[PDB]
Amino acid sequence: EMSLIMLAAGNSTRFNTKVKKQFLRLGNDPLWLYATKNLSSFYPFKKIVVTSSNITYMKKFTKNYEFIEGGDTRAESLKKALELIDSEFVMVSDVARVLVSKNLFDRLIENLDKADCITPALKVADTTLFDNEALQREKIKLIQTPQISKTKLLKKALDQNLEFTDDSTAIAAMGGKIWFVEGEENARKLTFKEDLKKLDLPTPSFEIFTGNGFDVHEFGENRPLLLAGVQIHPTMGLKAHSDGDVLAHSLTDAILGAAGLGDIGELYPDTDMKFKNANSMELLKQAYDKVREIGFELINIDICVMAQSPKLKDFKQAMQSNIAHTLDLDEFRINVKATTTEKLGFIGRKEGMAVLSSVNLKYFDWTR
Amino acid sequence: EMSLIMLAAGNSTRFNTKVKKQFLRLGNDPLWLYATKNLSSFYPFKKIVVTSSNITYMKKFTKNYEFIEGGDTRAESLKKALELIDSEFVMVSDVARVLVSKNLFDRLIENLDKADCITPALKVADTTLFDNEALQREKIKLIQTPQISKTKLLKKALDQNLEFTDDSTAIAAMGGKIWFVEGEENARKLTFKEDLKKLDLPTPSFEIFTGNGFDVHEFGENRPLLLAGVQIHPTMGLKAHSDGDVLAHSLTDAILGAAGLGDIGELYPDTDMKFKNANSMELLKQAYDKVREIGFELINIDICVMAQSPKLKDFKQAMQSNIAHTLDLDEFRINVKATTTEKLGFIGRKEGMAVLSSVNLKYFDWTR
Amino acid sequence: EMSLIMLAAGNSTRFNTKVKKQFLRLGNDPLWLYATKNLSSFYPFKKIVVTSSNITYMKKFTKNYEFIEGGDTRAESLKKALELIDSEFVMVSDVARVLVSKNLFDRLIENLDKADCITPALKVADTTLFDNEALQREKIKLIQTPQISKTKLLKKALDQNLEFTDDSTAIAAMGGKIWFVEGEENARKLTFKEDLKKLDLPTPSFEIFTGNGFDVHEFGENRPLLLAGVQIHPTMGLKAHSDGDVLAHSLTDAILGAAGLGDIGELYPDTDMKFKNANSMELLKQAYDKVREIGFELINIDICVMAQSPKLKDFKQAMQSNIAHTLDLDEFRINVKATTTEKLGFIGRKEGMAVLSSVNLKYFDWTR
Amino acid sequence: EMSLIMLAAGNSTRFNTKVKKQFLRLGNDPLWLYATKNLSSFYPFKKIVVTSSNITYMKKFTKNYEFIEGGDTRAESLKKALELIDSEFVMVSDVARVLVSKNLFDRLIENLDKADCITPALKVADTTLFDNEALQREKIKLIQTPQISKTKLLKKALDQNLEFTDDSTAIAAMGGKIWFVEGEENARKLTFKEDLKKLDLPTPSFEIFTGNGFDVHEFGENRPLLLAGVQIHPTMGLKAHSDGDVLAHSLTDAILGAAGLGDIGELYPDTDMKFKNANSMELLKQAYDKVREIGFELINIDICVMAQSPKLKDFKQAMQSNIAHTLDLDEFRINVKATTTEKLGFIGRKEGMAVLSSVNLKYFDWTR
Ligand SMILES: Nc1ccn([C@@H]2O[C@H](COP(=O)(O)O)[C@@H](O)[C@H]2O)c(=O)n1
Ligand SMILES: Nc1ccn([C@@H]2O[C@H](COP(=O)(O)O)[C@@H](O)[C@H]2O)c(=O)n1
Ligand SMILES: Nc1ccn([C@@H]2O[C@H](COP(=O)(O)O)[C@@H](O)[C@H]2O)c(=O)n1
Ligand SMILES: Nc1ccn([C@@H]2O[C@H](COP(=O)(O)O)[C@@H](O)[C@H]2O)c(=O)n1
Ligand SMILES: Nc1ccn([C@@H]2O[C@H](COP(=O)(O)O)[C@@H](O)[C@H]2O)c(=O)n1
Ligand SMILES: Nc1ccn([C@@H]2O[C@H](COP(=O)(O)O)[C@@H](O)[C@H]2O)c(=O)n1
Ligand SMILES: Nc1ccn([C@@H]2O[C@H](COP(=O)(O)O)[C@@H](O)[C@H]2O)c(=O)n1
Ligand SMILES: Nc1ccn([C@@H]2O[C@H](COP(=O)(O)O)[C@@H](O)[C@H]2O)c(=O)n1
Ligand SMILES: CC(C)=CCC/C(C)=C/COP(=O)(O)OP(=O)(O)O
Ligand SMILES: [Zn+2]
Ligand SMILES: [Zn+2]
Ligand SMILES: [Zn+2]
Ligand SMILES: [Zn+2]
Repeated sequence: EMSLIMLAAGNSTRFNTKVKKQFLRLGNDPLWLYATKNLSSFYPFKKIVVTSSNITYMKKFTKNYEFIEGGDTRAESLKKALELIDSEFVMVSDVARVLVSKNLFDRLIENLDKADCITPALKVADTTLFDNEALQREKIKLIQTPQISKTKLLKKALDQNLEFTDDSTAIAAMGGKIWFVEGEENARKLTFKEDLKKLDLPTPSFEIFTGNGFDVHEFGENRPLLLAGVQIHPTMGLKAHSDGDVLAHSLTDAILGAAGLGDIGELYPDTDMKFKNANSMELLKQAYDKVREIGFELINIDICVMAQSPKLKDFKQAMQSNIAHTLDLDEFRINVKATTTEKLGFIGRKEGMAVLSSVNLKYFDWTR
Repeated sequence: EMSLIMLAAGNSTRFNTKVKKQFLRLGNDPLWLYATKNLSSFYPFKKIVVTSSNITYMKKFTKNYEFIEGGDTRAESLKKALELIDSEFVMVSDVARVLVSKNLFDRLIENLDKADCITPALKVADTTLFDNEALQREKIKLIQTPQISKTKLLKKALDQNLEFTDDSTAIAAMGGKIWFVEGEENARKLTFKEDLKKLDLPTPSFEIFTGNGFDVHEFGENRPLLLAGVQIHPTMGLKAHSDGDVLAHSLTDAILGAAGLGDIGELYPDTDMKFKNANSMELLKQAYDKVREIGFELINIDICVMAQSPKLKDFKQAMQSNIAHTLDLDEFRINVKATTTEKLGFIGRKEGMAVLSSVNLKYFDWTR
Repeated sequence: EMSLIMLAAGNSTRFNTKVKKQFLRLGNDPLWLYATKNLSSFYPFKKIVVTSSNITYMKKFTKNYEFIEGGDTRAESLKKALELIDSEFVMVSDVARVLVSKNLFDRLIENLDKADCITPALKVADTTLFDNEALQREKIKLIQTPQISKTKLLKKALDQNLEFTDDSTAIAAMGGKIWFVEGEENARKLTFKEDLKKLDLPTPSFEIFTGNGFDVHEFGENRPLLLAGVQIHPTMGLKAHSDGDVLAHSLTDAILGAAGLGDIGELYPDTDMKFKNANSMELLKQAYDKVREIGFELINIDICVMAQSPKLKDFKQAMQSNIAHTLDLDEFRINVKATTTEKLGFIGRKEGMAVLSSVNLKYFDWTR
Repeated sequence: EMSLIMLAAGNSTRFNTKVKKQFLRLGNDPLWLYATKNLSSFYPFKKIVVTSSNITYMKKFTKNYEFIEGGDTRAESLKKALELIDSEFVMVSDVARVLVSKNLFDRLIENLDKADCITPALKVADTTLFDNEALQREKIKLIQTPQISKTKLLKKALDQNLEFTDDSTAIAAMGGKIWFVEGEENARKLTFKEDLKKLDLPTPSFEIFTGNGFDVHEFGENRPLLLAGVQIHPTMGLKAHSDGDVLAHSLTDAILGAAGLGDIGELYPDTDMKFKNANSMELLKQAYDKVREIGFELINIDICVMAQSPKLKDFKQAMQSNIAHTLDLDEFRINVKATTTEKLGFIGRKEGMAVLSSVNLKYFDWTR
């Protein structure tokens, strides 16, 4: 009997960009789940645990695994996770190590009894420099994952010290015995931008996601009217909680809703007002930065500004242009339309204005 | 002179799932039309007739063929269809037999005069058991399609008896003579889930379909407020015709509209009220079940609830969660936003509430 | 030192259809930019100039190149463009010549000094007929592109005469010396429909574009009510500026907005009224004709007609059918829903009606 | 009723190298037969005639076609060939035009009655120069093949004049009417080295051919002993008919025998002695030049020199080296062994010496 831990928590700008690597799309599945799915196919684990910096989101993708909140470091994470494990044995692995082959798994498990922790390793044939200083290459081992370990010893191995980079050194530094099985190129750890092209990773699925956004604001506030952060009119201002950009909030909602990241108020509520100031376009940027973190990319934006006045004709290239700049996309993907309601309803009576945004999101093309 | 009948009517849960197999997408075309297109390329038929359990829908896909309503059985269907045929000869084929090669067609037609009905057949080299009891394998024939038959004889062959599974046995059981041309693996009949991977079928096109949905309901009804079938508030009910779920009807429309299946009222009208009760979420399920039958699958849902009150914040994970369950999709594909209209208009005055749904549908990935 | 001119202006129905060929999608990039990108990768040009019949649109795709308005002919265009060039040398090329290989470029530039203009050429081994009359095939040269020319001489070569088809004959007809480097099949000029399948062109990207459309019209005009150009009711007309088709204008906006071509008023404004008459469905056709010109194609239309009356039930197949005909798409891609607002708001009070359109556009599949 | 002529005669160093292009291997078949096979699949021709500069060789490849000896020119060839044709119609084609598609054939034959000769043609979109001088490109036609012609008129069309490059101009120059069907890129004429990579030609089959060679010469001739044209010994000469190189003749036979080109005496007989002089290595070169002409290339040579004396040890790198140079191959492909017969038999008694050559030939890799 043996359980599995997938360590998928933390986050750092090594690989990273604006997009977390556990959230890269390989097929329909995000990396973290792709990896967990792959390992989980190999063996009936008594329990599967996944460490996370994003439990609530992660959870919306499956019901199969127990999720435990990550720690400050890999070991910290792993300790926390082990406390949920009662099987005699445990197999721990990095999600970043996506394409671990069944072959290698069989090699690990066929040596289950020889020592206290079992590990893939590879030799090094190149001149190795530790700090611009030569090292005897034959004595080097590159250590991979998964690693199978006796639960009881691993829990104890991490009672005090939490600086260990892998299970093997942890078990080792407590007197335990280590068994080195030959590793493989498929077990590489996705750490740098450059690594992506070095792995036979499935390119992301072609699904496109839609989002809508609707927002209303009351007229009659003596300040400038800002839409997509372009100044439309010096006094015909909107009675808002921020700088009053109905366009920008409408669009924000649409971008969020497409990513299943709620709506604008779940992020930037009217109750707390460090948002009193609020440059809405910046709030929009930040909204998109969240969508980008979970592996999404805007295809296009279509906006429809419902307002009886003022005539937004002259300002429409300026609005499209500013969105493009803020959200960092080519100008052609942005389109701002406008319409009166022919004097009908609150919009037509001039009580306020509304904006209707429409968006499509694709999964980030990580093939550069 | 020779006409063509494509038998594409009926329906049964042999292959089936929630999706009719004539509606599977192979390229841009649904199976039934893909198959009819393929056969129709091979020969200038005087008339092409397609039997259907879905004329009105089927018709929206071409203007080339005459459609006749199907019968209770294959023969029943075929009789009905022959009554539209005046050419001396007729070629009948199952749509389910998609990839019939030009080669085999040439073999059929090059033997047009030798007998009364001409048919593909294959021998069997395996031990064959009729009812767990061995049968002399050499005496067996697996009969395929198309089959060319002399119209006059086929019409007569089906005057009384309608139990016949293919044209050959029908012509045969009336004294007529049958000619067996060698069949092929491409002429296989798509009957079971498992068959799909046994055929070199073109994978479905990557087109995504959009849908919008808008619905309004009046406030002031002393009962609970249900949205996506989650109870929001015990008394602030909506004045509806059913349980009053504006969300669920708005979403229903969007799912229907994306599939070109009309709107909610074309299915579930306010006139007839066996819908007086009406659990709207179940009506939604049923709506989706129609969309699924014609080869579609939801990518994502984005909903925007326009309501001045109550504050739906606390209930948004519960709404998303319930939709996911009802429509049987992963939770991450559902997003429910909400907005007041800042006291403006009927929504803002609290007269009623509106919901705006946005959806994308992809063609069903039948590669499992 | 050497600058680059990409000639991408003009337009004619040689290749053409309803779609301009510089706007065909090869990867994410339109042809003109794909081609300019390819050449621009080969050498650090001091200045890159692109000639255009569409500057404003073209500009929304990059910030890298200087765009100058095209002339009536290729030479006219080229003269205009040279006036922006101060480098000693210039390389001119047709955008239509998309896949020009690095190899051939190296051949051009490695012969930079031998003469006044350097050009790819190919021999002809077939019987050649000039006007059904045989010509000595060995004496023929098919002239390609790019061509490198000494700026000063090319400017002068086009001072008077502007009938020249390529740089070489222009330089030649002024006494200058021409150097013929062997051309290639990749440097072919995309001129006819048939040429597409003769080039290894990257198929278009799979991105889908969304568009929304909203339009309102006031009731109480004694004439017929036209929606999608189907007559709904003989007297319950809308107070419009044209024939009053709210559906058709709503849809027009959506189709435009998806293509980033603004909104309906940017095309067909209420100020000028040669649109007084206005058959809106024809205006819609024309709108789509613009979207088609820039490489887009409708996947589907979903429309939601907000109107308290009249009951549009009986007319919904007729509306879908008429749109299909006007926009020239299969009937199944069109869906018209309708909803009252349960007597609430201006719509529900019967003051006017609104329509909400939703659309998805894909890039034109030029593989036929 | 219609017959086919494949013109495969003549030869020139346009494409050519050391290898005739009708003899290039595409699959197992040489080009000429590959092409004839392709056209012959398309239609039951009453008679198939192939013109040849190599009847006797050509004949060893099939029994299906009538072969007639070629003329000095293409027309000369074609006249000669027509005299074997009695069908009303004839289709003539260049073998060099290998991959003519069924599609295009159907286009030719579906216009069989409209005029006197029917021909594929393509337009030209490039600037065309006739003798460095511009020509109105729209008036140009590139003429392809096949061409269908009325036999009677074609025979007459070539009664006097034989300078015509294709059937169309010949029929035309006699008043007959010409019909131009659109041609294709697959109908290109393989004329230049460079053309090969422009056609989707099947790469040659992987068959290897073996050859053996045995030759004996009597000792006791007061001159130098030459083997592979290296001087072995100043006086121990062989009593030959030429310079006496037993090695070189043995190897010649082996190279010929592998190519089914007979033996050395069929080329260079002892009766005629302009071979009295005879530098055998040059005769060997020439032998290989024949093998090269019919599409073959040496993989390796293994030679075994049976001689009781002299000891050839010191001269074996020099022999291998000289063969390599003569036959123009890398040195590693040549190996010369030697053996006495331990004083037994004529060899061992020193009456003469024998040489046994072994060779493998592959088909020329025309992919450069
Ligand atoms: N605090 C941390 C740090 C890393 N990890 C995971 O451990 C694996 C290996 O860690 P590093 O990539 O940081 O070396 C990664 O897949 C990462 O997601 C974790 O679960 N908790
Ligand atoms: N009925 C409503 C209206 C608004 N809200 C929330 O309040 C936020 C701010 O709403 P307004 O912009 O309409 O003031 C929204 O983003 C939404 O999260 C809600 O939860 N229920
Ligand atoms: N009542 C029926 C039953 C079957 N059929 C068609 O006949 C073909 C063969 O029938 P079975 O698959 O039911 O044997 C199928 O393509 C099916 O669509 C029909 O047109 N009408
Ligand atoms: N103007 C209208 C309004 C509604 N309807 C139909 O009536 C149905 C119910 O509409 P309400 O939900 O607006 O009462 C809709 O689904 C639509 O089919 C219509 O056909 N014409
Ligand atoms: N007036 C014109 C005509 C053609 N051109 C460009 O010159 C190139 C070659 O011209 P033609 O295709 O018209 O021969 C094309 O890529 C076309 O876009 C231009 O830039 N201005
Ligand atoms: N506030 C507004 C309202 C309308 N417009 C423009 O006026 C045009 C006609 O608007 P109506 O249909 O609302 O009269 C729209 O297409 C839009 O270009 C605008 O520029 N600013
Ligand atoms: N004397 C000749 C010259 C050419 N030909 C054939 O005619 C075809 C076209 O001729 P050219 O390639 O010489 O133009 C070639 O396939 C060539 O083999 C012939 O059969 N007799
Ligand atoms: N004429 C000869 C005969 C033999 N030899 C060499 O002497 C070796 C032994 O030859 P026997 O086996 O014929 O005695 C051969 O392998 C060959 O290298 C030679 O170099 N010249
Ligand atoms: C698709 C969408 C969101 C359409 C909005 C159009 C609409 C129903 C306006 C209501 O009018 P109103 O509330 O301003 O009328 P009044 O305030 O006079 O009652
Ligand atoms: Zn707001
Ligand atoms: Zn409702
Ligand atoms: Zn309008
Ligand atoms: Zn000899």
